[PDB]
Amino acid sequence: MRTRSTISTPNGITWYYEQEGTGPDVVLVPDGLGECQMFDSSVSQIAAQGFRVTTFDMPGMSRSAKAPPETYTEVTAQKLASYVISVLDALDIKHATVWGCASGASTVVALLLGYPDRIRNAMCHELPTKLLDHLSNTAVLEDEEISKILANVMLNDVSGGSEAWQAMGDEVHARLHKNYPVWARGYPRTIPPSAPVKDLEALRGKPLDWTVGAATPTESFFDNIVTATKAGVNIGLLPGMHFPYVSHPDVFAKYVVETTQKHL
Amino acid sequence: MRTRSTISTPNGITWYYEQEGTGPDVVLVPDGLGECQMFDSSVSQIAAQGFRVTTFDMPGMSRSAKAPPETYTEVTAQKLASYVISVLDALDIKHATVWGCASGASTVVALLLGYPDRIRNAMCHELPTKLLDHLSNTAVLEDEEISKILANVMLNDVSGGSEAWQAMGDEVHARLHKNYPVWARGYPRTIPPSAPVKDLEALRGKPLDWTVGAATPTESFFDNIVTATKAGVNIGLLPGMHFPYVSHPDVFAKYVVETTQKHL
Ligand SMILES: C[C@H]1CCC[C@H](O)CCC/C=C/c2cc(O)cc(O)c2C(=O)O1
Ligand SMILES: C[C@H]1CCC[C@H](O)CCC/C=C/c2cc(O)cc(O)c2C(=O)O1
Repeated sequence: MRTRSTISTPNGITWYYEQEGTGPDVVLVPDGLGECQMFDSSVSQIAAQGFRVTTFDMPGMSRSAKAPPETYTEVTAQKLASYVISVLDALDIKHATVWGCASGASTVVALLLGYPDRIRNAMCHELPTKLLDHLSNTAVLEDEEISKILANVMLNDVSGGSEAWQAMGDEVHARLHKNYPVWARGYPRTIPPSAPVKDLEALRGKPLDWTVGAATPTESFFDNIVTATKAGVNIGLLPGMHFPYVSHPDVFAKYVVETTQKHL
Repeated sequence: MRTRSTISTPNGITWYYEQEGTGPDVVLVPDGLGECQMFDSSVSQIAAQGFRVTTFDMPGMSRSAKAPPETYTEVTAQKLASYVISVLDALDIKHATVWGCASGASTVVALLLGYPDRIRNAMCHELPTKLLDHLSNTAVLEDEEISKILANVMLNDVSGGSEAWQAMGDEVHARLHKNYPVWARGYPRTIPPSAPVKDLEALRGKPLDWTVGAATPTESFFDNIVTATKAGVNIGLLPGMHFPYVSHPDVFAKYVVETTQKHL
């Protein structure tokens, strides 16, 4: 039985969250678009090994839109990590395995470095380190135009699995539509300079497992592979591209349970 | 004026070779398909910055087909390296910068390690280190069936630049047609286990500059990035995928001259 509910933290945010299972805590942090329906299948799968899976829409996005604008403007890994630690406190999750991709990747590594006693271990996927003008220049377009462009970027380039993407259904895509603009204005300019990955030595030794999409063009996260390898951090691949939990749930959920298990 | 000619070495091979310019020697080693017409524009471009550019069809391929079958069966970075040293001796090129992609990549690093006094510096691009069953399974499969399949792999997947690929013209494609089978039977099984990169400490400090295609799926040479990074070897990207000298001559030639100049 999945809990589907809301909970409020004292930084102004009213979070939509979901939760399934009994066991050590695994937390699935969404990517930029902040939409936790993307995890729905994997939540059940991971929970059926013995875990309590929690996930949530991110502040300003989908059903967690009731939040103050500092929460979704000029966003940074550090800020997102603050927010995630606040919803974790509210749900009395003391010790969590965490996953996160893209801005979620940034967020979990910043969790891992900033709050070592709270994070059993962290899985980051395709952590953004470089600015990226095609994305960034959409911020100053009108809402709606942005939605047309970003919707299309997600669909054709970057799911790694376009059928699966579309199959999320009309509701989810209606929520994403409203999300694109807030993301375009809040994330692409400011997330990458915040990357907590410039201090190689702080990564060394940490319980961190880093991945990239197998199908993703080598240029997109070449830097993740260089950085991880210099820092001794475990790195490898998942199938697809930027959303392994949409395109390849079964392998995604396997990878999460299997990696969590290593750090118990 | 380009020299277009042949020369014979005492290991049975009659090489077709080309050469343009005066200066330090830069040698362009073809990829598996062994066909040096692919360099034609770059040969001129590199030569005009003051170098003597040599290139050649590889043994058993295109216009260097008069060669004994041990030169194109059960091929191997070490073998290919001896062959290229032999055509270098015949042409009295005493010191060369070398470039190579794919099996050429394997060949140039074996040159660099085996013959340090002959190699000013080496540029390797997408070095094969894994077996690869879709390729390998073509070996047992009719000369002309293999040419259909491999011609189509090259066209659609892996030029990185399909218009440029086709524009090489019918002549070169007729030569390639005959080449695909020889390659399929001689290269994919045996080149990768010969990869001279399993000794990281031999790479360290050497004048080696390694690249991968920006557009190439991350999985294809993820390992090249790990290895280079562990060995302190210079690594980065060129545009396109597996043939940057077909798809992006101007930036290829720029990369070759600029890199040669660093070691010059
Ligand atoms: C939403 C997700 C979309 C990935 C597909 C993107 O369209 C493909 C480009 C990858 C960019 C990811 C990204 C960059 C950035 O600076 C900040 C971000 O929050 C993200 C990110 O979360 O990208
Ligand atoms: C011919 C060239 C282009 C084919 C790229 C292929 O379409 C992409 C596969 C990349 C590796 C190719 C390759 C593997 C190998 O074991 C030996 C080789 O000589 C090659 C190689 O030369 O690939």
